[PDB]
Amino acid sequence: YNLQMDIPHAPTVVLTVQDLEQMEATQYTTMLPWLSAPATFTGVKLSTLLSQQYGFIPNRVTLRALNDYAADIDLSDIEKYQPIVAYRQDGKPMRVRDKGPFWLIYPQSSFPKELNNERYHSQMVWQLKQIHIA
Ligand code: NA
Repeated sequence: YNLQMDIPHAPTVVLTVQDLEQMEATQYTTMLPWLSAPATFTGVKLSTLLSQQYGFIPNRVTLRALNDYAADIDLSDIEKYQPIVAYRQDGKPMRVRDKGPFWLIYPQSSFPKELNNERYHSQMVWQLKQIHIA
């Protein structure tokens, strides 16, 4: 249950949950449609993860889940809202058969009108296992 990142002119990198824990941590507290109460997520900013593995922030990346659901994320949204690849919810790891080990989280509660809609909910890929340039 790792995170495969496809790199254009370099080998595909396989990141573990430990690899993300060793990167700069960001925490967001937010409500989301799948939660019973707001939760605090700990993760690495997608911008940080992409720059450290691609050496730049691409125009658009595709995130793919365990079940092959795929969603695209745009540079503008990465810059404006700074979503995180979460690896911890309320300080605990997320079970891999539920939404773990990785879940793309936007800080919905910090930008309610912009983010609380299906346009952004559909980008919050849980059981995240692959990233590639779109
Ligand atoms: Na969508």
